[PDB]
Amino acid sequence: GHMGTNRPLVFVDLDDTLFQTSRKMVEGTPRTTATLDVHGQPNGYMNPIQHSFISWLLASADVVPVTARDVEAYSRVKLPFTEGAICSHGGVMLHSDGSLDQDWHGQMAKSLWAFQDRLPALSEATLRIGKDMGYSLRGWVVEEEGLRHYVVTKQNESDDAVLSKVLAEVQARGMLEGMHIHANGNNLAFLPKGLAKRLAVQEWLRRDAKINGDRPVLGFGDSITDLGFMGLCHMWATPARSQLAKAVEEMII
Amino acid sequence: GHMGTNRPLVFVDLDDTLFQTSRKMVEGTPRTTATLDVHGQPNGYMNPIQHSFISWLLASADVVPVTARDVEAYSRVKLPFTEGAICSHGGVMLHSDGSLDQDWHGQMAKSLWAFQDRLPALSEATLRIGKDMGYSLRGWVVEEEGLRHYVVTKQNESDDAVLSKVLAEVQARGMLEGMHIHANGNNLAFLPKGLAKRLAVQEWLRRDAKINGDRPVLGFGDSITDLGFMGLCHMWATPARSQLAKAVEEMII
Ligand SMILES: [Mg+2]
Ligand SMILES: [Mg+2]
Repeated sequence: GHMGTNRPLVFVDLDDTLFQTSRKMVEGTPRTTATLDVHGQPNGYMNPIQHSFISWLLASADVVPVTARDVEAYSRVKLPFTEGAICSHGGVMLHSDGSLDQDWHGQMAKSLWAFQDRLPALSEATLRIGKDMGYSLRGWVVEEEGLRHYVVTKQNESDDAVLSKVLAEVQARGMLEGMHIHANGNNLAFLPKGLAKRLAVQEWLRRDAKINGDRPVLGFGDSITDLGFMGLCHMWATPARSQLAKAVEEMII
Repeated sequence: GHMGTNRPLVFVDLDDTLFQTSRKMVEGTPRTTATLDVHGQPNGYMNPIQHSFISWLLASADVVPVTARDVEAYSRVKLPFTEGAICSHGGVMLHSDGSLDQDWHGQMAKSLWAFQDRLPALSEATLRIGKDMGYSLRGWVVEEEGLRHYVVTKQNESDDAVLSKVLAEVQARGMLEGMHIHANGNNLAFLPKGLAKRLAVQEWLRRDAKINGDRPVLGFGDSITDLGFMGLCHMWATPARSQLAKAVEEMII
């Protein structure tokens, strides 16, 4: 029979699904502010269709962000999400009021303690292996309170093909066993096995089913690696020009 | 500025996206009737998630079916669509009250007159070429009012790989120039160039923009060939276990 709410539960990626930076839009086109930079100034935008879409979705369903952003960067997202969030590539769950989920934090600490020294070492080596190769990079360890989660690397060349080079080398040098990778645009991330959007979405659904039983689940994402959590949904969706959609277009023809 | 409605326009495939036959569901599982056969008895069903999903979508957005079903077969779909429909693989547009769109019918007649004899000939040959390789098939020409639209072929072996064989031969014998194909499950269709869900959806959007300007457009489909019309949308979506989703899963790994 029916229990709890029967409205859809919608897991949404953030960057390049709901909004994007100025450099990824055509100059001069209408837009509204979706994110702020660390200096408090706008740095991510929605075009009019994007704003209409997320407003409709927020009003029509229970919308849960599923994002690589850490808690601080998620707090600079200026959208009125009301149901909590999954942050830091699945390393963090936030309650609706923004407080940290202590249970998941405990489970994550368990999965990631074997990695706590390797992650700073791997970021150091990558940034050095990058200068060695000759690129002007940057990178850091994403961490949430002491617990270190994953490694991210970006380039300042305006050439995202730089990151594919490095990824090819670190793979050869075998610095990535027991881990998985995310590469989209100017972002290359190295993630421990037990850190994934999929695992957090899996847990979110387990908790939801105790309250609301089986209700429609929809997943929205733009990256190929978003297919991990999207495959847990009844239906999944992608923007027409996303990394994922472009890959699908090449597969059919 | 704003004009008309700003609710999403959602183009939805029907068979295997919103519902399916009994043979495609697990025996005994809960279900509700979505379609009737020609004898008036139920023959397509929604599981509880599917029913919750389409009810939500119909209440939340302007939903337009985009279907291979001809007008008679669409009339056996027992869902309360209120905005009209695209039928017969894009060959037919219906107004909200179910009456035929005369303009599109005129444009289709124009595109398909060079095919009016070839389609019965191609169906005849395919059904004969099928008995020769010895499969027990069946097929016919889909037509609405005299104007012939496309050729469909099915098999009674319970072996959908039979149709891939025939398709390989008719392609070799070159009976399909100037045409395109749809193959999913126990269905193989040969379509003239100017007959496509994409063309009708393209026209539907052109008309909508004169009334409602630019509003979010979402496309839902399960077949690889549904990517034609889905690529005209701002976002597209698919059931997690569709032909399309299965192809995407093989492309990534
Ligand atoms: Mg993203
Ligand atoms: Mg279908």
